[PDB]
Amino acid sequence: ALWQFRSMIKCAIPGFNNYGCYCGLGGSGTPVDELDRCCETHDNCYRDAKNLDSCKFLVDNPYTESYSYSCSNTEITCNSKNNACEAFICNCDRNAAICFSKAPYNKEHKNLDTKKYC
Ligand SMILES: C[C@H](CCC(=O)NCC(=O)O)[C@H]1CC[C@H]2[C@@H]3[C@H](O)C[C@@H]4C[C@H](O)CC[C@]4(C)[C@H]3CC[C@]12C
Ligand SMILES: [Ca+2]
Ligand SMILES: [Ca+2]
Ligand SMILES: [Ca+2]
Ligand SMILES: [Cl-]
Repeated sequence: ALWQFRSMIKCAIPGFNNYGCYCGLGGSGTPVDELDRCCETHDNCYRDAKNLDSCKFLVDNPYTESYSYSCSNTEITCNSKNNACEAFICNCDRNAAICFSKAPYNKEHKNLDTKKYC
């Protein structure tokens, strides 16, 4: 779920506002940087989750789906007991948290004017 995703991210990056063209609700145009590509990819991963013919989320939003995950040394692990739909969402969140961690944060992209540059 969305609240879990927040903690998963803090687990991958020990110690939020919109960013780029895709880090926020929705998104448009082209990603501005690597971190913004991490979000677009996440956006697209959720998009694929909805397309799963076997999965149907509450309010058609994957962010409502709660799964089970653990965190060791900044290492994220999705519980294998998660159902297929939950596993798919957990992995989208996981890859994104890792994608974020190894990505640069360009202050000039925080709260970007998506109406102009996206
Ligand atoms: C982990 C990164 C980086 C944070 C950061 O570097 N802050 C300043 C600093 O301390 O250096 C942040 C940048 C924009 C954030 C995203 C945006 O705030 C949009 C959205 C907000 C939701 O609460 C969580 C998911 C989601 C999709 C956030 C995931 C975390 C992101 C991708
Ligand atoms: Ca988005
Ligand atoms: Ca359902
Ligand atoms: Ca669930
Ligand atoms: Cl469901």
